[PDB]
Formats: sequence, structure tokens, C-alpha cells
Amino acid sequence: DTQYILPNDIGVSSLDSREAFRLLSPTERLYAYHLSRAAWYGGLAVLLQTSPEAPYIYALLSRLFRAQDPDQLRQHALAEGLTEEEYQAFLVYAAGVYSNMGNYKSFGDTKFVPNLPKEKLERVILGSEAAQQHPEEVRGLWQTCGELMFSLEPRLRHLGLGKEGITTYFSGNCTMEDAKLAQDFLDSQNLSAYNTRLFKEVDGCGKPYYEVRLASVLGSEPSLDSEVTSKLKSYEFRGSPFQVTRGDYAPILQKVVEQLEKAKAYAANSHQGQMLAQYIESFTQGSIEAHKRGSRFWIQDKGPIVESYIGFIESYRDPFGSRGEFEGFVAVVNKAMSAKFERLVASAEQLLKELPWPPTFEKDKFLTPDFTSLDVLTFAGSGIPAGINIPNYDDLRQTEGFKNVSLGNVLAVAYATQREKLTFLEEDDKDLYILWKGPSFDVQVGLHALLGHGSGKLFVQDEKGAFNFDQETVINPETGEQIQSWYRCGETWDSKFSTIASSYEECRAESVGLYLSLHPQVLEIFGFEGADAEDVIYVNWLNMVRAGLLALEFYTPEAFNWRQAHMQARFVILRVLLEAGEGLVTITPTTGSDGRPDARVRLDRSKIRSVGKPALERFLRRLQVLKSTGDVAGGRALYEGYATVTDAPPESFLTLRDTVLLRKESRKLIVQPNTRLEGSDVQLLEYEASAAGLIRSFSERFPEDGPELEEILTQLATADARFW
Ligand SMILES: [Mg+2]
Ligand SMILES: [Zn+2]
Repeated sequence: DTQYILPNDIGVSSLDSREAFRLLSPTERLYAYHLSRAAWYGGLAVLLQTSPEAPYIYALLSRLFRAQDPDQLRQHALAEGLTEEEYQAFLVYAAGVYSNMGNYKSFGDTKFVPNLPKEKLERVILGSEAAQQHPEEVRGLWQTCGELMFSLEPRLRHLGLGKEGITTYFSGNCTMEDAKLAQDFLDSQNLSAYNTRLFKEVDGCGKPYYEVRLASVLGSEPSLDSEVTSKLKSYEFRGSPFQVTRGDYAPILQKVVEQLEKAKAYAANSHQGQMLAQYIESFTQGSIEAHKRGSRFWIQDKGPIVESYIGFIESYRDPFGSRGEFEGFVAVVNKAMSAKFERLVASAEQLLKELPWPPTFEKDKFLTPDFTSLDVLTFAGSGIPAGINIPNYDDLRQTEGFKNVSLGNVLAVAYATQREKLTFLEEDDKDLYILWKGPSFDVQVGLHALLGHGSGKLFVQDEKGAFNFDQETVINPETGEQIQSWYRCGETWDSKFSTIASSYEECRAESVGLYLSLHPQVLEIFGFEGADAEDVIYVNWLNMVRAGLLALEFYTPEAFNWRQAHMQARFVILRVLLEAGEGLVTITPTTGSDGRPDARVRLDRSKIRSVGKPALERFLRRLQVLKSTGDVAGGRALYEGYATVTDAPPESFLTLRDTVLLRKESRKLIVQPNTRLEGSDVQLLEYEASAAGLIRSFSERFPEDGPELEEILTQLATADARFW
């Protein structure tokens, strides 16, 4: 029962962005203001992309804390018979639903419910101030999402397709087969899935009618553009009728383009103004092509003061793994920290040569990638990462280039751990861990994006029998014969690997990071060159091994399914270094000070280069070979081979899993600042590092459209209620 529950004393931290914001000029602040607003508007779309009840839950809480702040509500809640412990349980839950934009954890895809009796919360909500101003709206909301807010039925606990899970990227009656069928339909029409959803309905006959709905401001009405309009029709695909519609998240996206236009007025240069014009095109029409062209302009704007990106980008939470979750961020460049990353780019092309795979599997042309350290002012969406490689359009990654980003002030929050909190470690390891995990993470994050995601060439064939590579000269180094597999027209990385695409690529990126972290030159770029360099390496690997063990929390044993892509990647890497044997990694079941079941992680420092590196190189070379040729069947057999969780000796993971769950530590919530505009001045509003502080950060997040946004999210959820 500890699962599906956010602990009262869950950690909360705020972002250090006060100083970064002060550096900006009066115009750049107006540029960052509207971009941030656009992001937060679009962030609400995640509610519709999470759970059926998430829009209702957000709207219900947004009405509560609008009338009564967390301290005003406290007096009311305690007067109704709730203990202070039970009230804090509600604040944490609300702060949870806010920081994830849904009642499911973005990192774990797990449902969480309030930690208090259902009837006690009913008394608080139905007896509140917002319930006496708009009783019709409040009581309605409570009768709609009341049971679902607390219901922990097995089918509701996790995100997923079929009867066994919950997802709003699809309808309730959808299964994996419907997703694969729809995917082939999209590849054949050359229509991207990044901003689409799939709905399978049935007529009075029982014959399933599939509907693909693109996300856009404009609806069924005709517009000027025809690149999307000429696709809005009915189809006949393998005996199954397909309909391509749009207008998804229309009122929300309408608010988004409003702020994108206003931001274009304060645009720095021409590229920033053209990319926003295309983003407006993509959100108004529903054109990923418009987004692709906008992203193309975005890569051209190198070293900007106010970096930004927005749209349906990442596909982690899509059960099939091709549909994008809406996000967007505004950040100020940290020219101080970014000095360490541009020297890495200076020798980046060099480091790509010492990678395990032959130079025929690397991008033929190496464009200089823009790598900058950023201080985040705003990151809308489900959660916040440490670093990002963008865009995810593979054709752009080998044409115009790409941008690497390390979030400076986000790493600052992560750089916080107590000695007793560190689990599955020996006492002598704890010291080196605390001392070096900070610098070691910068090492990993840098290689993860630049030389990890930023490397690798995909084999593509055009309409004619011509390839972007010489067919007669390229040899598969794992087979011996020439290449017999490639990406056809319209096929992308995600469309072919689907349900493991996200995990597979991060694992390839993670392994690259570990691999190239052994290079004394790379460490010199950050500045270590010595025994301190040796320690960073040991920590970078010990962290990886320990993460692999901790990853067992995000595995569901009954469905044989991984819920988090990055953690599945590290468990794979963990098993790769256990397959290598030679006493490199050992996991031993022990007993802690409290007497509860425990475990220990031991890693041999001297055998990292003699046993670890060659084992990782073999694994690293196989990954890229199967990615470039696009060999799914083999790619799956390899990755899902090491991603298999069984309690086979000597590790016995299923038994260790309970130990991990028993002693697990929830990740901390993050409070983000706000920007307010009075006359011509742009001020920065900061908040408390608390649950109540986080709630206040959202109550003042929409000053104008408070009541209106709650109205939009409500009716948008009401229309599609039939699907679930
Ligand atoms: Mg389902
Ligand atoms: Zn990554």
C-alpha cells in the first residue's frame, strides 16, 4: 500500500533561477515571459494525455486553492475532523497531481491516490469556499472523479494498452494490435504520429472504425493550407476504415499560439521569428512538417541568450512508443558552465572515431552540434530531465544537425543526498560517492547527449533502389556478409522498434557514456587529470551498477513489463556486466541495521578496464549494428534478452525487487518560479520548497484565465468520456 501513495515527508526543492533571470535585458524578459506562458498553457494538455479523470482532478483542485490558499483550507479541513497528518496528505497529493499534470507518476507510469479516507476529503471539498460560490460545478466534479481519485483496481494501477492498463493516447477497448495496425497506416500515408491519437469505435454492426485525430487549433472546417486538409478524409486500410481528423486540444492550443505570436514580437533574430511562425503553423493546422521546418530554423539559431523549445517531442509515456507528450521550456544560457561543454564539442568528432563500430556506421557528415548549459526558468509537462537531445526528427539529425542541452540548476537540486539515505552500498564506497557523484554526473550527461544520442547513422532507401550508403562496400561486422536490412520510405526509429525504441536508445546512449568516460582526455575537458579522474570513473560506474539494482522498482512482474525507459536501460547494462562475470559486479542479500532485508553492491575498480570495457564494447557494437540496419527481430531478441527479470542465480532479482520496494525512496518534487508583467516590467515570483509552496506556484500560474482554463479542460474531457 506504500506504492500508489506519495509520502507526506516527500522532498521538495525549488529552482535557482533568480540570478539567471536578472542577467536578461528588458526585451529578452518579455521574450521569456510569453514563451513561458505558452508552455504552461500547452502543459495542461498532458492532463488529457494522462488519465480520463486527470482533467477533472486538476480543475477541482484549481478551484479549491483559487478560493482558499493552503493555509485558509487548513483551518477549514481541521474544523471538519481531519488531523494535520491527513491534511498534509492532501497537499502532497495535489502537489503530486500538479507536478505530473495527472494522477500518474511521470517517472514510473504508476497511479497515486490521496493518503486519507475518501469521506473525509468529501467533507472538505463539498464544504469549501469554492463549493459555496459555484456549488453546481464543484459537486459535479466530485461525482465525476470522486471514485476514480481513490480507486486502486488492478486495471487502473499502471499505464498501458488493453484491459490491463490505462491510457488516453488510445480508447479503452484498444490493444497492442490496434496500435501496430494504425502505425503501418501512418507510415504508409507518411503522416507522423507525434501529435496524433487513436480512437477505435464500433457502429451498430460491431465493425471497428478507427479514427486518427491530429492535435490542432483548427477543426473539421477547411483552411488555407492543404498539406493537412488533403489528408483529412476517410480511408480503407486492410478491411478497416480509417478516419483522419484534427482539432484535438483546440481551445488549449489556441491559448498557446496567442502567446507564440506575442513572443514573436520580441524575437531576437530572424530564425527565432521564423521558427515561431512554423510552430504556430504546426499547432494551428496540425502539421508535423511545419514543426519539422520550425525545428530546422531552431537548430540554425546557435548560442542564444534565451533558449526554448515546444511541442509534441518525447514518446516515453505512449505505450506503443511513437505518440508524443506535450512539453516546452524556457531557459537562460549559462555561459559560465557551458565553457566545459564547447571544448567537448571541439574534440567531439575525434571521440566518435574511437567508438566500437566501424566508420561506415557513423554519420557521413559531422555537423558541429550546439552544446550549452542552461538555467531553466520554466519546464512545462510531466517532469524534468537532466539533459536533452533535440529534435527527435532523424532526417534533421543528419541534415541540419541537432542541439545538446544540460540543465544547470536542475542538476543543483539533484546534487542533494544524505549519507544514511544512500542504500545498497558499503561504508567505504559512500564517501567517494558523495564526493564525486556531482562531477561524475556532468561527465555522463555530456557524453550521453553529444556522443550518445548524437551519434549513429540510419540506413535509408528511397523510392528508387538507391541508398544513402554504398550497399556493395558496407559489411555487417557481426555477421560477415553484406547488409540485408534497412529503413524503408516513411519508416522511423520509433515506428519500427515501437515498444522498446525509447529504452533501447537510452541504453545505447548510457553505454556510450560509460564507455567514453574511461578516456583521460574527456576528463581533462572537465578538469580532473589524475587520481581524482580515477575516482570519478569509479563513481560513474558504481552509480550505474547501483541504478541497475534500484531499477527493479519500475518493473511489473505480472505483465513482464518495464515502466521507465531509462531504468530498464540501466538494468540491461547491469546484466551485461554480470554476464561478463570475472567478479566485476556482485549483488548480495544481507541484513540492515533495522533488521529488515537488505542488499549490497560491490564493484571491482581494477577490473573496470580489463573486464568491463571489452564486455561493454561487444554489447555497444551489437546495439548500433541492429539499430542502423533496423533489424527489429534481432534487436528485440538482444535487448529484451538482458531486460528479462528472473530470479536465476546468483543475483535472484525477483527476490531483490521486494527489498528495493521495501527500502525505496520517492523522487523529490520541484517548485518552478513564475513571471508576472506590470506595465513594462517583468518580475520573478519565487515560492517555498514545500508542498503548499508548490500548490501556490500553480494557483498564481494563470492569473487571467484561471476559471476559463478549468472550463476548457472540463469540456474537453467531457466530450471524449465515451472512450473510457
Ligand atoms: Mg487500456
Ligand atoms: Zn537520453
